[PDB]
Amino acid sequence: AGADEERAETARLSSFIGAIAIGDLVKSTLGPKGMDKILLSSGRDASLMVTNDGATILKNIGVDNPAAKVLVDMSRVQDDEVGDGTTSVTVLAAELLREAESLIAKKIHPQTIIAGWREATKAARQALLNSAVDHGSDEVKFRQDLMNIAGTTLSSKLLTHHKDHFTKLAVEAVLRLKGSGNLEAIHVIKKLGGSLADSYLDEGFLLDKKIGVNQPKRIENAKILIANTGMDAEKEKMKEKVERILKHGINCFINRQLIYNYPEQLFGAAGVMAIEHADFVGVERLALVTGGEIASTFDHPELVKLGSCKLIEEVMIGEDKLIHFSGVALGEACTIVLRGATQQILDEAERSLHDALCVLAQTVKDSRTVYGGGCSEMLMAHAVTQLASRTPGKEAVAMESYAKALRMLPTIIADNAGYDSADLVAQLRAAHSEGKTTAGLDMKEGTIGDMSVLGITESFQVKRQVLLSAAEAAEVILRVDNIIKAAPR
Amino acid sequence: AGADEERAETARLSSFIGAIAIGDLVKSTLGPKGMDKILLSSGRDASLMVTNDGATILKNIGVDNPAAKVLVDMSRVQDDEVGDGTTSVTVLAAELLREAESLIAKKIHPQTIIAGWREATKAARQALLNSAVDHGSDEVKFRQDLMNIAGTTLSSKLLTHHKDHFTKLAVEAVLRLKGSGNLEAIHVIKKLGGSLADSYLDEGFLLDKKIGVNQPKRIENAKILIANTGMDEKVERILKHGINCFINRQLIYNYPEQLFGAAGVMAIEHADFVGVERLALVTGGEIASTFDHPELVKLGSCKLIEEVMIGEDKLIHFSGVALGEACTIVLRGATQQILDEAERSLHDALCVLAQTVKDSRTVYGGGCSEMLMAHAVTQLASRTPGKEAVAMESYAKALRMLPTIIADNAGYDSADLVAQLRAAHSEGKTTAGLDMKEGTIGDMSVLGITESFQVKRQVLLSAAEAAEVILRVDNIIKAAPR
Amino acid sequence: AGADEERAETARLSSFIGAIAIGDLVKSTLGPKGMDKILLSSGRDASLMVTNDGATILKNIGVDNPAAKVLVDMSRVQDDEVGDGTTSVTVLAAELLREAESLIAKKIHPQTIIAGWREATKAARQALLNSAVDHGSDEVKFRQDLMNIAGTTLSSKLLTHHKDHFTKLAVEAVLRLKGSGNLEAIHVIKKLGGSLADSYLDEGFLLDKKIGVNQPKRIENAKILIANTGMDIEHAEKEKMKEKVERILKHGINCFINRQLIYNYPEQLFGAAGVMAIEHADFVGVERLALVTGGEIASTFDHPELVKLGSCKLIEEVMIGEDKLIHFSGVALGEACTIVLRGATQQILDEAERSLHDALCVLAQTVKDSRTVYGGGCSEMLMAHAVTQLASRTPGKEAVAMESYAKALRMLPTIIADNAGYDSADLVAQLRAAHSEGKTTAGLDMKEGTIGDMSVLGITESFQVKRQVLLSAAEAAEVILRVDNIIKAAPR
Repeated sequence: AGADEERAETARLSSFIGAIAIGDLVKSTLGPKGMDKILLSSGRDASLMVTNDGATILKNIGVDNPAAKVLVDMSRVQDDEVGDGTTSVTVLAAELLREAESLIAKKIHPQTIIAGWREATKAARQALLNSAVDHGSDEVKFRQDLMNIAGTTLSSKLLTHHKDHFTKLAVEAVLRLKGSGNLEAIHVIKKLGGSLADSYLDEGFLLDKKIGVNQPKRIENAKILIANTGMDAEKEKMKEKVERILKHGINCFINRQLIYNYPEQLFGAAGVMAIEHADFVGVERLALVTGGEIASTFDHPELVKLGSCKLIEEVMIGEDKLIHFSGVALGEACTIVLRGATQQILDEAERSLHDALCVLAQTVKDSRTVYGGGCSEMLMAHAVTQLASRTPGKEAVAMESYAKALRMLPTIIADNAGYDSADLVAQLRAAHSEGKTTAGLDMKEGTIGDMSVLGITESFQVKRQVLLSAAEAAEVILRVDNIIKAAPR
Repeated sequence: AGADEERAETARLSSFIGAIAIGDLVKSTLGPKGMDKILLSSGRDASLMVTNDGATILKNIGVDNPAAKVLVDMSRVQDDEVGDGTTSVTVLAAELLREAESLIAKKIHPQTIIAGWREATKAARQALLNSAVDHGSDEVKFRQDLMNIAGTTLSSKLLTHHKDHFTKLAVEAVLRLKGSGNLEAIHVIKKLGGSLADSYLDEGFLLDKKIGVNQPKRIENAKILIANTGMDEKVERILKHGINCFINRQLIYNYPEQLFGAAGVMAIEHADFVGVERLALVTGGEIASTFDHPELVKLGSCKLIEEVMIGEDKLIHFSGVALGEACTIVLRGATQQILDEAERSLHDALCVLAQTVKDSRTVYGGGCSEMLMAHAVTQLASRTPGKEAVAMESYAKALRMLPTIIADNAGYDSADLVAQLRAAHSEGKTTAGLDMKEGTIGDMSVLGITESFQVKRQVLLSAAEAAEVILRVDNIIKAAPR
Repeated sequence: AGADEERAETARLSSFIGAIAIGDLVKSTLGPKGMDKILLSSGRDASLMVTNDGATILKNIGVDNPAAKVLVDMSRVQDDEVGDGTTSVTVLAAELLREAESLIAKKIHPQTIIAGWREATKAARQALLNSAVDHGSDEVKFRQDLMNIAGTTLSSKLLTHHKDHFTKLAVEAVLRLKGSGNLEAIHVIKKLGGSLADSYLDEGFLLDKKIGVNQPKRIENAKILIANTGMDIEHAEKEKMKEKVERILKHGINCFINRQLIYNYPEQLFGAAGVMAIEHADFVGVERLALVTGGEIASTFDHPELVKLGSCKLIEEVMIGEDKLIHFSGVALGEACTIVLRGATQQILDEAERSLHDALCVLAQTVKDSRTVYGGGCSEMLMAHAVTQLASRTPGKEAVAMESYAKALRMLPTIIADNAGYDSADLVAQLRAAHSEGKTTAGLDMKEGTIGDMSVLGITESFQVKRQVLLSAAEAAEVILRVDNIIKAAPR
């Protein structure tokens, strides 16, 4: 008959239900002992996908009408900002909705209560001044570079047997990236072949193509040629390419498409390595790296093109054949390569590096971090309980509810571990209350322990953005009472 | 039929439903501007009954199968010990059940949570000590004797125009009681007569019975005779003793009646047993059996027994008891719905402040006690280990509703009230509380409203044990209306 | 949004039902006494098919909605390593699910229980150390080459009267193949027409194709040509003809094998030359054969002489009781050989195809491992006695999960006895007393109805079959229970 209409308490309920459904699935995926989840869907799915990253799975699908997709969409902007470690920001937003049950008892104006969000700003910043944070990584740093936050991101993920080693590698990659440049030229790829190292580092850019079985194994003081057009009377074509080639000393040719067979015989004898159907996206990054070139007709060699002469070679990774470009003069652009166990757990690493590279970039800019494993959450909770009573009252109603929202974070960490959640809460509050910031939830123990020995740390950046953002994501939904007058029909 | 057994959610549900149904009706009653309700029942009641006092209506009727009657039955023992004034204890027990729906999320063991009840006992003792109570009320006292708690008990009642004066009088009655002997021998009745005072204080015991048309009008240096067995030998035993009055708890045979008139002895036909039992303690007692009962077996006090006119109608008074352990109270009323209410109020008044001289401790009224207690209970949950804390912290916000109910009956918006209330209590001023006449927060002490320390200690334990018996135990349930 | 969302208990139920549904049909299959079972379906299913192999029927059809096909698919990779014996891996994986009902009562994180599988690895390798393991195959081996495990694999099979004889033959085949990296070029099929042997051994590799009715009847010291590209105005055609004849002649070419369609013109040429060619030869046959011959490089018609490697002994078309088949033989390599099965002509004949897969993998393993364990469930009861101690030994959560895994082993003795035709209850306790005492040889005797000496029977299971099954069962069960979501992901 018309538009979707909900009034008073019913409008509140739709938002309320969406938050509870998401929280139970996400809880098992938090901190150093999370659970892998496999998802099955019909049509245009073709099977099951398993994601250990909460943000990636929510973005992909809009299962039903109940509002949550827009809230979910927001987490990605956060991902660019800092994004991860462990997924948990979504869970905290969900918790605040449980409170609205006691609100009906309040019975007057729900938006006056919204002052809690005003309060949230005051409560949020008490964690952004208080704690113990850390002494931030000064720059490059020999051993404080990793085996810390990256490991924690990994710990919720099972592959952390071989994988924690990979995580250690990521900081080295960020160090070259470090300073004023921001994020550019990082694409990193993985393979179906297993090796103990499970990762190779490249000075320049990494591809995955071979000229053919024949051709010189290694090229040095290399000249690089990039052609927009394909190589696809015939002898005349052959000759133009060879005469221009020999004078230059051309060491490598890269073409973004199919390549005609005659050129291939020529390149092998000359001592020149060529690449068939190189993807266009890889090529654009390479141009910035080598100083660039103008890609025209076979006239394209000589001065219309600029070449970087350090080291280009093709080596066998272990199973799959790849080609290594390195020693770029520009230095601005670099490439990371990962190896793995070989199943799906490995593809997880594909998921992990994208998340890991950006967080580290923020780590150098922030120069501040906080203890992980929920150590940060309990300390703040002790401080916030005191605050509600102290404020006059309108302020107090609002302030106290926010404070108890912090409490199940310890619970969520412990619950996914496989230990009794209430028991965990009892011991945890006492250690934080005493004054030890290092102490936190230890999932491996089943109780609590020293977070620092683990080396688990969370970026200072994740805590400031979540606190301000959580209030805003929750506030929009709660602030508006009754939604009516819309449907197209 | 017969016995029943209960399953997971349904068992909890039966207890859960009982608490919510009773909370709403009792809710209007609390506070100075509470309102009366009238109930009619299924053929054993005879008519419409209106009771301002929450406890009286619940005791009289066992409406349905759900566990509530045993919870309800307990409130009267509380009344005996102290719990009266305004009904609040039942309300307090009832919202603890709401927390249980939240508790389903708490997937572990509900009984573990139960450990919270003596944690709560710690909370009761945490509450007691941590809250400035009072330092006044030395004994008898010129002005702190009342114009305090009785007035608040009365405040929830409309009568408080002429009636607040009556409440002040109640303390004089306790003043004569203080000493060694306990709380006993208090009886109150009302009469048809208009007066601004609306009461008189009487020294002796009030009774209203007469032997017959003939007999001496007044007896002097009276001896009292009590017989367990009915009249349905007497002169010979009587003359030697010098008996002046005979009291029998039952029907009296006609033949002896002629004898008593000529002798000059006043007898009482069908005297009620409750007055008689008290009397035995009063007169030194007697051994009540068959007609052998006279002389030494019985002891009789002997000041004066006479029939006196009390303003209007004629009444008989027993006074001048040698023992000194028992007394009686008589009230005269203008007549209205609220005067026999004094029956309700005096019974309650006696327990509230007799207790007050014994305690030497009281707390500020008008909800001053509840917000302060709420302020310090929140810290305590955090102070205690965390799973203990989860149960303890839920208890702490429970106290929040009392401030809201006090204000709500006043006529002022509840949201604003909660807000202004907490800031004054948090600051450290115990005297400050909810001033309903203001609609805001004010000085409770100026009002003169104070609560007996026992009402607060006793309510806490009574609520804890009563709440504990629910969540714990199965065997009940509810079905359909009327 | 056709996504399937499963909730805690419901999530177990889909999988729980899938495990129970498959368990009953597979159960009758195990032991010396088994049930044949045939299935009929509408739409591109002309007639009933009989499966004495739990694995074969499960792979062919994905009958219902509930997840189990991937679990089912996995059993075949097992088949490559060891496979057969009797179908027990699926049964054991399913039995673990039934005590999960007990787990709801426990009412804690289900994943905590998962520690039992790690516990299972301990149990899995104690299937080792609890065996004195035969002592010495001695490679090749005179008398105990077979009349052992193959017989057990076939004991459940209906054909055990005549067929136990062909099972015996299978080990001779493995002996030829020694250099025990299981199988290269081992291809055997069932053939029509009866014989007492019900099987024949060919020194070479079989096939089922002919060039044409005309051509020389047979070839000697034959050279083999294999072409990737097909043989597929007249004067232009003749040149194509000439290239093929001019260089074919120098070699002395006796046989040509091409995988795909063959052009008609060369066919006349081959007959006069004295060369036998094969039209549309199957690719799978061709490279295994190539391993046998010495591996050629297949290019364009330049392919003759050296770029082709031809082994020469005897290539001929030989009448085999029935039809008439093409046989390649006398391979120099010796590494790869072919066994040809024959039968009366029974659906049960199709049994041999199953049996073959079963025969090849276990025997190859038996020679490399030089270790094996007693069959008939001897291994299973002994392991069960040890695991009971483990449950009591470990505190709290670990004992509950370890204990449940331990009782799972108890059911296998019951299934072994149940298919026998004897009372299962009596069998279980008598069995436990002999294993507890310390006799590894003692085990379930299905014909006996009671417990007996397994070694006399000759039934033994490869050391690999026991270590891998136990690890595999754990992983198969873990993929479901371990993960509590199963929802969303795919734009639409």
